[PDB]
Amino acid sequence: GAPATVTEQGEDITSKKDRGVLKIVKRVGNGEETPMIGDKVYVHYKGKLSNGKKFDSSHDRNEPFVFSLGKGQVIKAWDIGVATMKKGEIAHLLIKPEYAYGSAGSLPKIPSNATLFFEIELLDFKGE
Ligand SMILES: COc1cc2cc(OC)c1OCCn1cc(nn1)CCCOC(=O)[C@@H]1CCCCN1C(=O)[C@H]2C1CCCCC1
Repeated sequence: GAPATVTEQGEDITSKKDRGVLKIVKRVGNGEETPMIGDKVYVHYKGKLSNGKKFDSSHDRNEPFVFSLGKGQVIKAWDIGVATMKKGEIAHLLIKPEYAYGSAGSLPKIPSNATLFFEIELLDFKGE
């Protein structure tokens, strides 16, 4: 499935090159600009435990998910991964627990040492 393909073909986008955040561009976006720390970002996404076992979607609320990049308002993997994306891009991320919820997890929703998968569409980003 999509997670296993990311394992297979995904680029390591971590500074430490620890495969903690793996990325595949599924649909190439447009323009050269990728967002800066502080930018307001708008995405659609689907997320799940690599298991399959909890599934979450912005499309379940039929409205974009909005956050400020690089303030830890989202897990580390999003701050890293969304920063790499161009407007219109769809990316798959596969994320080791160190870049998500860690040994602690976020119980009961997310267990200890969970790997996460996301499909993210970067809709827009604007200056703060
Ligand atoms: C850990 O608590 C949640 C995680 C996720 C979804 C949750 O509810 C929809 C959720 O409940 C609390 C409410 N909340 C928080 C956030 N969004 N909603 C953004 C910040 C924390 O989330 C994140 O940083 C990441 C990236 C941005 C989208 C949400 N997300 C998640 O981790 C989802 C996970 C994804 C894996 C399957 C379960 C939900």
